[PDB]
Amino acid sequence: MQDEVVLLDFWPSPFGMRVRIALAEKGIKYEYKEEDLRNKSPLLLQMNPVHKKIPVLIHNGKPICESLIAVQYIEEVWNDRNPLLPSDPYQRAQTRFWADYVDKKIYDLGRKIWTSKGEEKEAAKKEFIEALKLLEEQLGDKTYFGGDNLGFVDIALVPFYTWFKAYETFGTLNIESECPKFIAWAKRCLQKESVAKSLPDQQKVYEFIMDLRKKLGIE
Amino acid sequence: MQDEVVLLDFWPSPFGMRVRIALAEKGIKYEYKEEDLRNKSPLLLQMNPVHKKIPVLIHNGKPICESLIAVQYIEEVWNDRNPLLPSDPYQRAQTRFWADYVDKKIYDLGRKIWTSKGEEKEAAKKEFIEALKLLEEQLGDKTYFGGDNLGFVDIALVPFYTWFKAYETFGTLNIESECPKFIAWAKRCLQKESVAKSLPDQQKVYEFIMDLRKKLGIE
Ligand SMILES: N[C@@H](CCC(=O)N[C@@H](CSCc1ccc([N+](=O)[O-])cc1)C(=O)NCC(=O)O)C(=O)O
Ligand SMILES: N[C@@H](CCC(=O)N[C@@H](CSCc1ccc([N+](=O)[O-])cc1)C(=O)NCC(=O)O)C(=O)O
Ligand SMILES: O=[N+](O)c1ccc(CS)cc1
Ligand SMILES: O=[N+](O)c1ccc(CS)cc1
Repeated sequence: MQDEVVLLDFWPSPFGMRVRIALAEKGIKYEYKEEDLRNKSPLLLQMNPVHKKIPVLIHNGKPICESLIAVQYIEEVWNDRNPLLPSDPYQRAQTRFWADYVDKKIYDLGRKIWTSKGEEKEAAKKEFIEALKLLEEQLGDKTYFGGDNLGFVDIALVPFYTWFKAYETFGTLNIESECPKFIAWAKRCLQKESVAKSLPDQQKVYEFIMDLRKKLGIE
Repeated sequence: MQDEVVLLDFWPSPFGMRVRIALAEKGIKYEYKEEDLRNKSPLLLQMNPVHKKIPVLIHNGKPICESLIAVQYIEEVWNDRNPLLPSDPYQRAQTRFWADYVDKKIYDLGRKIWTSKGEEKEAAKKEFIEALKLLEEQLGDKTYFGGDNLGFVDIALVPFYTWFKAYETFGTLNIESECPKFIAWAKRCLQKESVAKSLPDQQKVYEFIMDLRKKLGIE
């Protein structure tokens, strides 16, 4: 079939959700394959020998690893459909900067909130809230980080919203009171079909996180 | 140009070296401005308020932060001069993957060689050599990672060669004997004027590293 797209993923992975969103936004037919990360398939190990991680996008038999790299590949190949990145080089560089920011910070800071204790824990909490505020900043009055439509930064960032109940609980943090504009933005994203069908609810992820506390290192 | 191009950098920085090579490869005249990372300038804090890191490319007064993002911006803007990335989306995705790989581990694996001790040091060293081997294998038969011309992966990676005397010494490993294909590749790169003009000698970097032993956590 005259285009084959397969996604190796694991449902609560925020990195995998980015690729699910980009696929749905582009209206791309694909096959979703769930991995058990305790028992990774020989397919996964062949397709991502370097990192042995999901997500892996497999397009006509060829793998693209690293979620943001896969989203950019999607943008460049499915170029006759909803653009996810700006065409102006400087604007594209800023878009990349903020996706990178999320990609370097939010996952790792979130995990730190619950692997640390005492004053180090409070340091990480402070930094996480500061990160949300900087992003709220960058968003301003816009409907989405992409403007009037979902863009690369929305795709990079909105999956992390699904981990918020876990961050709030295990990291002892009132995100909603501190950052109502961030929350409002994420709920706007959830009004898009491409996002709504790609993301699990906060409650399901929260339960899964407790089920994986040892591997996650809580606390 | 006519175009104002300024690079805020620190001479032994491998990240800064990436941008230096890309500018030189495109034949772009630039002003180089050295930063003291112990006393970051108001200019630096203004241009990179988020990360407060070098390099920062300033093009006509506008900053582009993150070395790989700046290299891509240079490729996209100076698009009528020596291409640094492939035109094919899949090949571009692979170059991004391998640049990301370098950009992940090589700096951090290298440093871990000398921040750790005993049996954990031996692990870091093992993983580091393993990384170089994966890169030698990705290089395969080609003159450069970019083929017959320097490409994005060469730009991303070759700066780390300048830290090799430090890795070898402070990390107690014989890279030249274990990874001779890698070393042969780095020396080919150093024959290119754009690279030679941009990189300090291993000897100068080695001395600097000892001068910054406290800040770098050697060990
Ligand atoms: N940089 C990559 C990051 C992808 C990633 O972290 N993938 C994780 C799953 S989601 C993040 C995650 C990691 C670990 C747990 N856990 O329960 O331990 C849960 C979620 C993975 O495949 N890990 C393989 C492994 O851990 O061996 C990208 O952007 O694609
Ligand atoms: N992700 C960035 C990484 C850039 C980066 O790490 N820059 C370092 C300088 S080179 C890497 C480096 C880091 C630290 C030392 N040292 O001596 O301690 C030397 C070199 C920096 O500005 N650090 C700010 C700081 O240290 O406050 C990129 O790709 O541009
Ligand atoms: O919410 N989810 O975790 C989830 C959503 C959509 C798919 C594609 S079948 C897979 C998982
Ligand atoms: O080798 N170097 O460290 C180095 C080379 C070129 C410049 C631009 S003036 C600055 C530093």
